[PDB]
Order: sequence, then C-alpha cells, then structure tokens
Amino acid sequence: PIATPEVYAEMLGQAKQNSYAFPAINCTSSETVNAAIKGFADAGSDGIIQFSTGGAEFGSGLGVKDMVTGAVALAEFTHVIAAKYPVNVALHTDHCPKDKLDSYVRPLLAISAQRVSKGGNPLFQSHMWDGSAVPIDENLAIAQELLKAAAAAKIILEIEIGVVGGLYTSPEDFEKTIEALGAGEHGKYLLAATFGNVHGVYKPGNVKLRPDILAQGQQVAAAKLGLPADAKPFDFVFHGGSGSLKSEIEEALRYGVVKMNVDTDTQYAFTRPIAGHMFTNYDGVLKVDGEVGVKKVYDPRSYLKKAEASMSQRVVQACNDLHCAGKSLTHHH
Amino acid sequence: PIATPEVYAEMLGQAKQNSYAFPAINCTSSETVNAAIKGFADAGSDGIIQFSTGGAEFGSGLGVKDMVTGAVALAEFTHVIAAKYPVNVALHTDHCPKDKLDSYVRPLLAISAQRVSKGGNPLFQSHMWDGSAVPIDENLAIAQELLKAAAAAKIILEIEIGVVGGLYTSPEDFEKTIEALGAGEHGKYLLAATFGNVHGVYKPGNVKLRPDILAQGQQVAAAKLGLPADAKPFDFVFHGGSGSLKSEIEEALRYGVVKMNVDTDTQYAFTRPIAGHMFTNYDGVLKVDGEVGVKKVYDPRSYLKKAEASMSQRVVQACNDLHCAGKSLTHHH
Amino acid sequence: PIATPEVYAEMLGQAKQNSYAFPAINCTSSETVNAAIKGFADAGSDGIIQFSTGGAEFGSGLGVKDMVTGAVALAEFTHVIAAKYPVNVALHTDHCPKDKLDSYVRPLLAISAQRVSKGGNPLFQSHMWDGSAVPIDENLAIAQELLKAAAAAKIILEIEIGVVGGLYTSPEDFEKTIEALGAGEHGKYLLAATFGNVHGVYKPGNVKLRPDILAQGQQVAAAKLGLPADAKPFDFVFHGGSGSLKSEIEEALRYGVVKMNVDTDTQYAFTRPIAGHMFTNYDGVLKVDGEVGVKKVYDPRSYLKKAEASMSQRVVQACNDLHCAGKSLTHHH
Amino acid sequence: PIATPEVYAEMLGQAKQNSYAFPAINCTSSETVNAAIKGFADAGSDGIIQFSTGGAEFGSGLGVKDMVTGAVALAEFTHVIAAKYPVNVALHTDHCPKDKLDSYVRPLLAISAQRVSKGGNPLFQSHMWDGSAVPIDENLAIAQELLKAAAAAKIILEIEIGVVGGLYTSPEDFEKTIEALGAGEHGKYLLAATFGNVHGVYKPGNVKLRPDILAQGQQVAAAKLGLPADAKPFDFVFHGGSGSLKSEIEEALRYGVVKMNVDTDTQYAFTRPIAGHMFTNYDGVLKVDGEVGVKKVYDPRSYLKKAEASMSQRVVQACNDLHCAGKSLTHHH
Ligand code: NA
Ligand code: NA
Ligand code: NA
Ligand code: NA
Ligand SMILES: [Zn+2]
Ligand SMILES: [Zn+2]
Ligand SMILES: [Zn+2]
Ligand SMILES: [Zn+2]
Ligand SMILES: [Zn+2]
Ligand SMILES: [Zn+2]
Ligand SMILES: [Zn+2]
Ligand SMILES: [Zn+2]
Repeated sequence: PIATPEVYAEMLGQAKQNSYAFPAINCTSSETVNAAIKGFADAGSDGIIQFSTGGAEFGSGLGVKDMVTGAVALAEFTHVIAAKYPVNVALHTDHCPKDKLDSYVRPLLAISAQRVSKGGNPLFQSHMWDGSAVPIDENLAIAQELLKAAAAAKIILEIEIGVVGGLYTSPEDFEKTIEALGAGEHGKYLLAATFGNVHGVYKPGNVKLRPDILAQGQQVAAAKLGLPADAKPFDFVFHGGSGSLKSEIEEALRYGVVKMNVDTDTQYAFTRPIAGHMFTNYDGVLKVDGEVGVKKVYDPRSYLKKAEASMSQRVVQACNDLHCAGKSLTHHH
Repeated sequence: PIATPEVYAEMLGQAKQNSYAFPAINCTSSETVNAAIKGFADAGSDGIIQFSTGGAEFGSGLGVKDMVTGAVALAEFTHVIAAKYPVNVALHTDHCPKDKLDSYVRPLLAISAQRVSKGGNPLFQSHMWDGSAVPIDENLAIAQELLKAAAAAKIILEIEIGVVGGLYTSPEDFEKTIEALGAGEHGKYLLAATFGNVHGVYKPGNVKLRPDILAQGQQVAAAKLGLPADAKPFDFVFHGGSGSLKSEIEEALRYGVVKMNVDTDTQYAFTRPIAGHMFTNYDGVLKVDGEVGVKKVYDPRSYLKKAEASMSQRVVQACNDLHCAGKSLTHHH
Repeated sequence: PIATPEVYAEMLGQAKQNSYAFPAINCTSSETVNAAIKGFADAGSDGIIQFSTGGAEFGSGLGVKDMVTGAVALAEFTHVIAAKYPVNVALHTDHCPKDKLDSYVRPLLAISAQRVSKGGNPLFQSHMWDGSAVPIDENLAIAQELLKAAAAAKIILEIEIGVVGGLYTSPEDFEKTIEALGAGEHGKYLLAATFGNVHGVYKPGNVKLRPDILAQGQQVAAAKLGLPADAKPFDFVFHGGSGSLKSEIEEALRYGVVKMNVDTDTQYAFTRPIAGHMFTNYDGVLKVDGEVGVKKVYDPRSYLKKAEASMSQRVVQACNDLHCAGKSLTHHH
Repeated sequence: PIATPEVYAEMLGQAKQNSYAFPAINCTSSETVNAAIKGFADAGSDGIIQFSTGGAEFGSGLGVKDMVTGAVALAEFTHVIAAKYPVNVALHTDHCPKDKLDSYVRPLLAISAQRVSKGGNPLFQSHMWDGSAVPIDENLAIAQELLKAAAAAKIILEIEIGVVGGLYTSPEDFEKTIEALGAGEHGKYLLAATFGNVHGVYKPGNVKLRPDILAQGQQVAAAKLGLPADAKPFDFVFHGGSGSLKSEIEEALRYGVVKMNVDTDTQYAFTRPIAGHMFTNYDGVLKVDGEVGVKKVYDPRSYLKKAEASMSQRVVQACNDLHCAGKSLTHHH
C-alpha cells in the first residue's frame, strides 16, 4: 500500500533505531514507478519514490511542462499501483529551491492540506525544501514555517544544509538547525546534511565523502539537547547515493542516515537493456533496405519490460546495501 | 479536458454528420498518453486514448500484471493530464473477448457505475466488447446486456462483428445488429464491422480492404429501419488503421467510420528516435573500455522526450488524415 | 588469370561485337580485390579491377600515401590471386587528371614499358587519362602522346571528353577525337564520353542520362571515317554506373558501351554486413560493463568475410546487368 | 625495407644481446599489413609481420581458400610497401602442424629456395614448424630436416616444444632440442618453449605464466653446451602475447625472449573504431526509412583508415612494451 503518515513515521523510526535506511528512487514515469515498487517488493522492503522538479515536468508531458501537474498525475498513478503490493511505498518530492516553492512544494502542500481537512491522508508523505543556496538563517526561517504547514498536513519535511555537488556542513549550521526546529517534537523532519556528496556517477577517487561530519553533527545536537554523547537526534538523508562504496554507505548508516537517494544508477539500469535491444534488433527497430521493420521489437513494451526488470534489480541491490531488505513493516516473509 | 459523456456523444455525432473520424491511439504508459494528447492538441483536435488488455497489463507493472489495475492507474494519470489541455480527450478500452469480460470490462463498468451513482462521470467513456470469436447471436446477446449496463453508466459500447486479422462482415450480421440493438435509441454503440482490416503494418498489396462492405451495411440497416437509401444508421470503427492508404481512409469515412484505431504506426514513431539515440550515443549509454558512460544520455528523459515528440507528430498526421484536425469542439483556434 | 594484352583486346572486341560490357570495379584492398574477382568467377565472366588515385593512396597505407606504391602493391597482390581463377581479370587505373600524370600514370607506364622491353607483359592492361578539365585540343594532344606510349607497352588508353558530375559531350569533340586518334589503328583506346553521368547514388529523377549522345557520337565518327551509318567506331566507357536503371544500361550497351564503372554500389554491398555485424555483436566488438569482448566477433575476418561475399554478390549482379555473365573467354561452363 | 636474411639475423642477435624483443604481428590483409608496418615505423622499430594458416587462407579470398596463394599474395604486397619505410620488416609464417607442412611451409620453402638459387633472397625470412602435438623425438626429427632446408634458403626456423592453450615445457625437451639442433651453428632457430601461454585475451587470474621455465631451459642448455651458468643459448618466442602483464613481459625478456606474438590485441584495436563508426553513422551506413544512406561514410576507406591508425597505435605500444622502440637497425632518429 501507499505508506500512511503513521506507517511512514514508523518506517523512519525503525530504520533509525536499527541503523538501516530506505532507498529513495527518483522516478519519472509509469514504467520507472513500476520498476521501483517491484524492486521494493522483490526485496521484501518498504521504500520511497521521489519526483524531482525536472522529473515532474517530464511527467506532465512536453505539452504541459508543469511541475504540480506531473507530480500529481504520477502520484495518482502510484496510489493505484501501490495498493496491489504488500510493502509500504512513501511518496516524496526532491530538491525544491526558493524560487520554485510557489510552483511546486506550496501548491502540493495545499492539495494535501485539503485532503486532510476532509479526513483523508496527504497525497505525498514528505516534501523537500532545499534552501542550501541561501544563508542558513533564511533557510531555517523558511524551514520553520514549512515544517508547521507540513506537520499539520501529516507530512514530513526534508531540508538541506550544505550544497550537493554535481561541500561539507558546518558545526554552527547543525546547532542552528536544532535550535530552530527542535528534534521532532514540533514535527518530524529529515536533514540532508552534506558531507562531500555529489549527484552523478564518477570513477573512484573523485568523490570524497566525509561521514565523520554526520557523526559530529549528532554529537553537536546531543550536547545542545543535553542528551548522552551517543544520541542521534537527526534523521539524515544521503544525497547522491549512486556510485558510492559499500564501506561509505555502512559508515553513513551508523551515524543516522535513514534515507539514501538513488537516481543515476537506476537510470543506467533502466537504459542499459534498451540500448542492447536496439543494437541486437537494429533491422527490426529500423526500416532498412526497403523493409518495414518488425513490430514485435519496435513495440515499446518489448524493450520497456526489460528496462523495468533491470531497474527493479538495481533497486533490490539498493535495499540490500542499505539493510532494509527483508524488513518491510507488513512482515510478508 | 477529459470528454464528458455528453461531449463524447457530441464529438461522435459531429464526426458522423460531417464525414470525419477521430484517431483512437493505443497507449501503454505516461509517456505514450502524453504523446497522444499533445498530438491531438497540436492538431487542434479532439481524440481518443485506448488501452488494450496487454497495454493495461503492461501499465500495471511486471509485479502486478492485472488489467483492471493498469487501466485504472493509467486512466487516473490521464484525467490529471487532460485537464491541462484545451481539447477533449475520451478514454476507451480496446478488444475484450468473452473470457476476459469478468476481469476487464465488467469490473471497469462497475467502477464507473458507482461514480455515476454518486453524481459523477464514468472513468472511461467507452468500452469494447469483442465477441467476434463467438457466434453472432451469442455476440449480440452479450452486447445487448452490456449496452444496457454501459448506457446506464453514461458509457458508449463498441462491438465487433467479423474478425480483424493479424475477414468480411456478412449482410445478415448487419441486420441482426440493428434488430438486437436498434440505432442508438437504446444507448449509443460503435460498430467495428470488419472489411479486410488487419492489425499490423505490411507492404502494399498484402492487406485487401473492401470498404463497399460498410456501404452495404448502411444500406441494409437503412432498409431495415425504413430510412432513405443514403442514411447511415451505424457509427463504424476502423481497426488496424496503421499502414492504410489515404484513398482507403477516405472511402471508409464516406461510409460512416467515426473512429480509426492506430497502434503500430505510433509504436514505430515512438521507438524510432530511441533507436537513433542509442546508436549515436553508443559510448554514452554503454560503459565501454573501462569508462563510466554519460549520464546526460542514459537519463531516460533524454531519449523518451524524443520518443514522445515523434509519436505526437504521427498523431497529428492521423488527425489530418481523418479530417478531425482543427475541429475540436472547444473551438480554440 | 590476369588478362594478357591480347586477351584484353579480344575481350573488348567481343563485348563490342555482341553489344555487352564488362564491369570495372573500383577496389582499394586485398579484400575488395578478392570480392571483385570471386564475383566475376561466380558469374562465369571476365572483368576489370580498377584503382583510383584515392584508392591507390589508401592501398599504400597512411604511412606512405603514394599512388604509385599503392597501385603497384595492389597490382602485385592481384597477379597472384587472379592466377587461381579460370576467368580473365584486367587491371586498370581510374581518373588521372593533368597534375597527377607525373605521379601516377606516367610512372606506371614506365614500369610496364620496362617489363615489355624484357619480353614480359605490362603490369596494368589499361590506364585512364582524364583530361576533361582542360580544353579539348589540349586533352587530345596529351592523349595522342599517351596513346603512343601506352600502345608500345601493350596497354589500352581510356580518355574522357565531357565531365562526370558528383555534363554532355559535344559533336565537335567526337569529331576531334577521331581526327586526333583514329579508330584503333594507332592503338586501341576507350572513350568515356559523358552523357549525364554522375559519380554516386541518388534517388530516381535526379540523374538525367541522355544515351542518344553516344548514338550521335557513333554516327558522327562513322560519317568522318566514311563508314555505314550503323557503324560503331568508338568503344565507350559508362562512368558512374551505380544506381542506374536497367533500361538506361540497355540503351548504353546498344550504342557501344563496353566498360561500365562500378564503385558506390559495391561500397554499400561491402559495408552493409559489417554494419549489421557490429550491431548484432555490439557486446562482443565492444568491451562493455567490465567485460573483455568476444574475440571470435572482433576478429576482422569474421565481418570481412561477410563484406567480401556481399560485394561479390553485387559484382555478379553487375555481370548479369551488363550481359557479360556466362561469356568469359576461357569457356569454363 | 624488407629485412634481408643478414639484417634479420642481426636484428635477433641485437635483441638477444640487449634483452629486448620484437613484436610479431598477425596480419590478414593489405590494411592490417599497412597498420603493422606504420606501427613499427612510428615506434622507430624493426618488426615482424606473420601470417597464420587461417590468415593466409583468408588472404587468398573465399574463391580460392589456399594457404600458399594467400601467403604469397600478401608477401608480394608487403615487399612493395616495406620498401617505402626506413625500418626493417621481416616476414614470417605462424603455426604449421604436421598435416599442413605439405600445403604451407614446404611449398613456401621451395619458392624461396628457387629465389636463392638465382641469387636472390627468400620471400619469407622465417617459417614456423609447430610440432607440439607430436612426440618430442618426432617433432625434432622433422625440425632437424626443416632446419637444414631453411638455412640453405637463408631462412630462420621457429619450432615449438609444449602446447599453447586457447602447458609447460619439460627439462628433457630442452636437452633434446640442443642435442638435435645445436645452438645456431647448424642454422639459426627460434624456440617457442611454452610456459603457460594461451592464445586470446582473458580477465586477470586466468592465464598463469611461469617464466622461470625459460630460465631453467637456458640453464639446462648452458650446462649441456659446457657454457657459463648465465649463458642464454636459446632465442625464445613468447606466444599469446596479448593481454599479458608488463611484469610478465619483463621477466620473459630477461630469459631470452626475442619475439613476442601479438594478434588478439591488434584485432581489437583494428575493429574498435569500425564498431564506433557504424553506430555513430548508423543512418549513413544503412539505407533507412526510404533514404539512400551516405556514401562518404559507407565508403570502406572511411572506417578502414580509422581501423588502420588504431591498430598502428597498438603496435607502437607493443614496441615500447618489448623495448625495441627507437632501436631500428637503420638508425633513423
Ligand atoms: Na553519486
Ligand atoms: Na494495419
Ligand atoms: Na552513379
Ligand atoms: Na594471450
Ligand atoms: Zn539530491
Ligand atoms: Zn518480520
Ligand atoms: Zn483492433
Ligand atoms: Zn471552431
Ligand atoms: Zn568515373
Ligand atoms: Zn563458351
Ligand atoms: Zn601462437
Ligand atoms: Zn641509433
């Protein structure tokens, strides 16, 4: 099913308590949503499907190019599909900067607020406010008001301090975050504290992650809140998960990462069999030498099924890397 | 917008009165729905989006493989998208044989009946009962009861007499159809009377259409109903529209075809630029010689945008071939 | 075997007498020479292999880029190969303009003159002087001296009046040609009289051949020589044979074409299976996703055999189009 | 130039004295010969071009399939080309087993014997007798008689003890070899003593070379001949050079390898740009959607130039790996 707000909060609480995380898979279409959910199910895992501003625009079609329309249309599709799977699927929106709040996150929040006010559940279960490009005090001022609105609509807010490339979060930024927002008692929030994360996939030695930054952030927060030195007040989000080393993922989990974003690696997994299909069927997908091609290989389903299955396999890998495989809160073993 | 039942009936009535038709485009995904609607809009045309049993299964994902789920999920997606376009978009389900009625058309009819009963409109605006594989009397017995159910849910029923290859309808089949169902006064129905139609795309000289069969059917019905010899009591559906000659389409329109199904040709249009993208970007969509590929070309949006635009262009062509271009009932000129 | 000068003159005389012609296939390599000769043999035909200035440069390798070296090296290769086939194979050099005579045709003539002077046969059996870019009187002045040199080395000279595109020869050019060179009694020559010929392959309606120009040339020559009106004093060469219509080839044969040059069409035939091989074996000819490819498909012989066989088939087609198939002067039936 | 017998013996003597080796590149065509020689020249190196039984068959064309014809034709081509380069190029024939001696090595030896007897030099400068599949005494009986014949024709004989995969030579095989053949004073020979060599290219950890076997062989021979313990009486040949580690090549050189065979790696280098050309020019090398392709990209020279240049680069790499780069005996610096 779609995760209810209660189930999603329980998911994140269980992940945090047990030092595992969920994949948050960027999707752009019916096929990619289907691939992501089948991946979670095949892994016996709960999971998160997320739409970026660009993914939502793409989802709305070239004739519309509207983020809200694409996100709503894909979310409505996902609600129907997720009802047919035993695992819990949460819907999220990815990076929304200041100049897009009025045309993405705010209108979507309003849609969920009206669903709530009629006794229903929100359309999305979390939204990202990415204020990393503005000064920390402005970022957290916007965050504080968005958190109030999100919590009232039964929605978790993700925020970002530090910039994701494709830098490293400061100790005072961690302190300000706890001061402005508390530690969940004013509404749950997820913190994308950057620690050398880069969007994309590069050769080894390029990306230089420093997970100790997350460890330091937990200690700074714990001290601020008068908690024991081993407390983990933040629920962290790991951006740019694709291409990461196993050892890097493990250390991040130990310091309270509960959500790792995946996009590039699932993109490659989706496209790879499509590429192979076109080459081995070159004289079927092209009308060559006066021939009329071969419908059974230019039928989009023929290669998109393969794309879907391949992307699902990569999502299974993500669930095993993040140690959420076999841990769905529905307990279908 | 999505066509209301009233708008759809007006669409079909206007097409019939003016000897034009609408394309009915088989879709399987968010991208193909988007491509079809943008095609209608670019042509200033109303149009029909249809889901086959296989398309619906595909739409539901490999983890579900359920026709109702796929059709509902894609229909809900389409409702959100179509609201953002000035033209009217009707939703239809394609060939449903006897052994699939209980798992496709009937449950979908029930969903729409419950929407109606609450003061709303049906989810789909037409459904196809394909009884061509059973004897004519059984076909029309099922048709009569389905027509009553469809009409009560504000839905138009498409039926088929004769088999689509990939044969030719008999005069007594036309007579029985009018006798069993009337001429619209017991609920509007569309008649796929086959006249040599074949699903697929072949070289010229293979497919042998006989449009005079449709002309004969109108005359047989007109005589049965005591109407003038030039009356056209049937609203015909032209299956297997892809690969057809212009001259063949024109003659069919003259005899009362109001809906022409397109699938194969839009499949080729969708896939063609994807094939081209994979070849010209071979070293970006594949990780070759120890390199890591190029994310900006293995991002599914990069080639799927091209696929969408190409399929839209083919849909524009269909609207101009069928003479519905520039005739949308919203009159946005 | 390689055609002796006596056999080559007999070949051309027989073709002329019987209104057929030989293909002259442009070759650039051991593989293409092999493909051309196997084509002649499979057709039971004699034939001509020709090297252009660019083909000879290519044959000499990127480290040399010398026309004489490439032509000699490929000719020596061809002498060994042709000895193993029952049919007669003549060697020719293609278009040599004024500024390349000193670095192509003249040095090659000198090589053959020294072979002759020792009691052997020439290395090449014909050479082309292409003087079409200079005024007719200069063209024929050079032709007259080259003809004397060629004949003394047992070599036939091909000349060109009119330009091949990628225009139409004048009546006075035909008259001057007979006046300057005679009709074979001062040494045999072949005349590339252009009649709308274009190098390359285009869609129909582009290239506009006028074979009546050749008919007029024969009549002009016949009148000059005091011969009957149906005499054919010229042995014509048809440049740009690829892409030509059957009807066009037939008319040209009737007017005395004895040699038709083929290049573009044999190029496509050679490359086509190589293209197919790369696509269907994409993951064998490329090291993909950390794999090491597949030696049995990146072995050049694997696709070059296919290229060779395909080009041979196109050469067989040329022999049947030109009506030299089954007519080799060795009579191996 | 082509290596004279005197120059080739000097080449091998210099390599041995200075612990370097020459690449022996398997070639099959005018293009691959051209690529190999340009590689040697670009490296300022002497080198060896070799034809296998299969390469020679391929060189003779599908219409002939005769090893002697292909080897002679390619050798004659190579004689013309090599005269235009400052470096010395030796011609060799690769593995010839017992049942092919009468149809490859023996007839080629006879051709060279007749050239010698007229005061010329041999066509090939070395021939391989591969008797590894027969018992050692039979192998060396055949070797002894072939060595006498080869030496009399100014040709060096390569022999093989041990089998190349795609095993390890025994101490008594080394002893028998010196006893039967001496150490050069009855004619120079090259010894392919196998030490775990495999033809082909595999992932690391598969091929398990044991160069100490060569070291042991030199010591066994030195003791037999009453030479100092550090003497190297054998000139070794390293089969299956492609895919080898640098460290492995270095150790083999120290123990007296003077010739390393390369085939698989130059095959990949040749094919790789052809593959790339076909993909990026897919709509030029194929006639697609009613178009006629693009002659400038289906011209075989367009991709074969790229193939030639790429293979030359790999040959340069081989000269630097084997430490013969910059050491050509013509001293063109
Ligand atoms: Na990344
Ligand atoms: Na069709
Ligand atoms: Na042409
Ligand atoms: Na190897
Ligand atoms: Zn991110
Ligand atoms: Zn459990
Ligand atoms: Zn149909
Ligand atoms: Zn209007
Ligand atoms: Zn020409
Ligand atoms: Zn005969
Ligand atoms: Zn070997
Ligand atoms: Zn030097």
